[PDB]
Amino acid sequence: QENHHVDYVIRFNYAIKKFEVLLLELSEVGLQTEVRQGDENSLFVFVRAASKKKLKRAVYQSRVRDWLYGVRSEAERLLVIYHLITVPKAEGGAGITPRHGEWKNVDAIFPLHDEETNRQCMREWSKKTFLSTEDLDRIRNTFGEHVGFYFAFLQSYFRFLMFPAAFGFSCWLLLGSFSIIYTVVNCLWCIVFIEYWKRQEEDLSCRWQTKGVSAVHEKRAEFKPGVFPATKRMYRQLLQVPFALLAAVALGAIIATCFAIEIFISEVGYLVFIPTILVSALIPTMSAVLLTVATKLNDYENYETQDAYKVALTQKIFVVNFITSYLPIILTAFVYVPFASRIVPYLDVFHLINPDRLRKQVIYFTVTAQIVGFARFLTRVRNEAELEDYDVTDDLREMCIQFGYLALFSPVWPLVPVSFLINNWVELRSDFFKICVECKRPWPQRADTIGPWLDSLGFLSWVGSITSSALVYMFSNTIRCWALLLTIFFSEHLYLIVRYAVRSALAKLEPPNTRRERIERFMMRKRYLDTVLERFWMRQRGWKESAE
Amino acid sequence: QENHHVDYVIRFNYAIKKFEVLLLELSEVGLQTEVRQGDENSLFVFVRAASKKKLKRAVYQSRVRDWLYGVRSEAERLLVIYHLITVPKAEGGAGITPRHGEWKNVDAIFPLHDEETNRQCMREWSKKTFLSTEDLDRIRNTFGEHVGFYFAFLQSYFRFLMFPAAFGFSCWLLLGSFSIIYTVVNCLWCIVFIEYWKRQEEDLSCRWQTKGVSAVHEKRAEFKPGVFPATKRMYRQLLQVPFALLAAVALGAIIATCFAIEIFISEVGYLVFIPTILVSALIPTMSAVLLTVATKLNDYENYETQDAYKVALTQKIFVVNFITSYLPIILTAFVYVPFASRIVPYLDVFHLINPDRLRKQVIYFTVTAQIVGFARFLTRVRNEAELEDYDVTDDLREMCIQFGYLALFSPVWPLVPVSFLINNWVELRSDFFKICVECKRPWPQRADTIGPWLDSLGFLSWVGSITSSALVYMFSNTIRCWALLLTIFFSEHLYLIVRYAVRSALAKLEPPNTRRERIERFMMRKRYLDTVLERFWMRQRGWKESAE
Repeated sequence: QENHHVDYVIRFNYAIKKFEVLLLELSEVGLQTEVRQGDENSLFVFVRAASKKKLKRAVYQSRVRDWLYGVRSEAERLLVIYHLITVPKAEGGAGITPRHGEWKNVDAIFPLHDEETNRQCMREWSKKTFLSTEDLDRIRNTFGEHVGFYFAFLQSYFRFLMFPAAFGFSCWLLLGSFSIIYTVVNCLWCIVFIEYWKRQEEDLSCRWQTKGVSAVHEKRAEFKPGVFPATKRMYRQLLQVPFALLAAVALGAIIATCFAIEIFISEVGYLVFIPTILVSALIPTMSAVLLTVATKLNDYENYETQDAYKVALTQKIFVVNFITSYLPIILTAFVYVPFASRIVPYLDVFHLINPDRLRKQVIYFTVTAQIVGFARFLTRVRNEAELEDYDVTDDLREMCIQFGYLALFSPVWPLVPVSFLINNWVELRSDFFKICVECKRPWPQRADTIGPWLDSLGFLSWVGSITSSALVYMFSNTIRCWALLLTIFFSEHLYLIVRYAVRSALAKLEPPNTRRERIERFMMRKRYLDTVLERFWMRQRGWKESAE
Repeated sequence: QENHHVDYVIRFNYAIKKFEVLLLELSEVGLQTEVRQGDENSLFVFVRAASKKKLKRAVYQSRVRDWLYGVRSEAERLLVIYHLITVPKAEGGAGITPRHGEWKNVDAIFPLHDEETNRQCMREWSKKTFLSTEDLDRIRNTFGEHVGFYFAFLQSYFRFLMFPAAFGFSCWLLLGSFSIIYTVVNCLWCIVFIEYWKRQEEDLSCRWQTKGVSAVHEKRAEFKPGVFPATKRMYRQLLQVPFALLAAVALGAIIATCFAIEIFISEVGYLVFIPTILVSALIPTMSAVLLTVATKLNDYENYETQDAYKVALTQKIFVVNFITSYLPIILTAFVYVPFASRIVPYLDVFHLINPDRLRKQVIYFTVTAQIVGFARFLTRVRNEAELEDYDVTDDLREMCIQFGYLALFSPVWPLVPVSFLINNWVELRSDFFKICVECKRPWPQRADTIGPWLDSLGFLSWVGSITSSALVYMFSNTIRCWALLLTIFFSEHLYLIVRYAVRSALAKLEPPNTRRERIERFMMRKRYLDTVLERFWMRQRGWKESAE
């Protein structure tokens, strides 16, 4: 092979006492090592399995640890070799955390790329537009299941987006804006997509046998106690509400400043809405500053398990997304357009608004940022050791933003899904090229779900049936506030019924890899079972005596 | 023993050909039989285990069938003997359905009472007022777990009812009717009781090892195909909406007739509201006629499994309970009192209403029906074979009615919980005396939950936060309809948040029999695990060569 059978490579930063304990702990478990020179201040330890008699023991111990928790190619061997380095010494072997405690001089451990499979996949998918189900299994036998779930989800979202893009173009030549047919169909689409993906997840976790790995909770190495009381965390978790209430006011001031400068320009053609465009093209910069504060606040709260840090980070990213993406449109649909006679004499300092202003705001906030934003072995190992590290959490955030724009403010302008579909099609195979050229290879982490991002998509539908049903009343064709509060009531309690009726009609249809596992488990059980198989009573002793 | 080691007794109604196949199928599996004369047209077949070598085989086969589905005293032996008679011939033995197909001449099979334990329990509990946790385990080692769950639930409900009874008496000497403090506290009590019982169920199913028996689905013998298409059932399931819409109109006509006769009596002291009292004391009679129609409609829909017939019957009983119990008070709180100037000149035929009429309606509907409604072996076997059969589904229906009155209409009159607590205390040990004197003994059926009745109690809280927050606005101190529809919105969406905050604070507190099973499973796993445990690479062959 082009790699020299190297399973992993460990980078050790620099004295010669922390190196011998590393080599001893790697040689205690069965691993063969080889030491070479790093870049300029480090050493490289290449690690593979020592013999064929120890790889079988490692595979058997990992299967025992899987079977004891209810869970029971290249990406299986790399997984059972990675569990021989980092799993603690009582359970598995050598317990090497990367750099937190007693291992501060280890920088990172990482596997090596295989350029032949990456070249023979990026060529055969350069013009295909839709990956087959035998193509998703090659983004699983390399990179594991945590990457395959993400790629399958993005392809299913692109396949479902073609219906609002083709229905909102026909609801723009024939019906216009603020329609009831488009609002009802768009609200049903958001229910059907989520309830369809929730069973595609069970299908895909029955196909790739990772059915119950969500309950095996890992433990963070950056936890600092060991026990930490659950009330000292519930007081550090209250620094989120002044952060949210301060960010909301700091954005409302900027949006009111744009509303004042547009009035001052309009008093003294298309250059009137320049202070809105220059704010709408600058939100991905001012939303990447609040995420660093959210990350510092999430690291301050001192979580113990790894599957709680991710839920806290997702919940903190959702609030920043809401504040910086949907508050500039909520503040001009419910506060500024229906109250434009008690606000405009206040915002017109140095004294000198139809519902089309809302349509122009939706156009400028879902288009502008997209238009603006468009020997030989030891050398390549040193090149691969200097690349960045990949994550899927920066590409599902943009998907959640797009889904919120579809669920909330789509009746205002029905060419929002066409504008999202064109942008999704231009950069289709761009995150694959990112993951096998300009990043380093991730260890084959297993997964069961795309994560807690599926719980933020169900919130944004419930809000949408309120918001998109208070616009169709307010701006189609005197507001008459009781009819608005009756429309909101009946729309929300009809959403809650249609979601129940859709959720229980998709539970009867079984996908083809759940039926195969059900038949196999039934056959195993019914094959195991058939291999297994005082003077009152002395009156009728025998069978034929009782019948006589 | 006083019983002659009789495990079961089978009643066979009458020619002599259907008897020999019964005795042969009972003797194929290992069971000793003895035949005696029945009452006047039947025979009695007494059945016990044949030897000590076959009871062990039956216990082992029942444990194998439990372990293959994830589940793994007197009430264990009776359970494994009952599974040797009715379980189909491919899995267990002899497949005797009581009377549906090929066994039409078998009337019933039933075990015998033990009068010594029933006498020594009904005496030691005749003055105790609260059963200990070593007393619920004697209503489990006899009668099984399906009866013990019911008795534990009723005792927990009686223990929680003492707080609204003591708080609504203090909100009647000091604050009166239609209060905000009483409405908020009463709405929080209904959340805390349900979320507390939902973890007491997990505690009790970890104590009595029946943790996962809800997934083992049984099969109805009255199913008539074998397959039945799932769309011929979904058209028979649409005969429920004309039944409901006809029962509602047939009750609204009667309530309007009472409203007319009260006006006609009042025109021409306490005898004015006689046509309401005589309707409020007659609802348990006219609600036992609609349940027979609901039972016929539920048997017409042809369900296959036993755990779907029960959910359909509970859902059909809930609608009849709603229509006949809360519609006479909804029709006089939202239709008749605020519109008493456009209705009273219509209901006053032969021409000749404060908010205290609503208080009198709640008084007459939660009090009146309660005040108005207050040798030697072969002889006792023939006496026990003529008693009725017991069920727990006629005593949880009255509990669900009482909980709906507490959740919905309690701010109108705060002596509703005192009136329920007095009635619950007068007849405390009355369903135990019913189950061991005037019924026959049930076979020890296992259980995991009280059933789908816990899903009707969560609906009645969600409705209550609407209803009990539209009365406090409407009748305390011009209705001003936008303020009513704003009160309903904020009350419902505050209920949905407080229920989430209570549900996730009770998940951290673990009851003492869940921790013991967690520690035991952890110790078993950590006891099983510790018993288990090319010129590039030939440069540094060995451990100490790499460190040098």
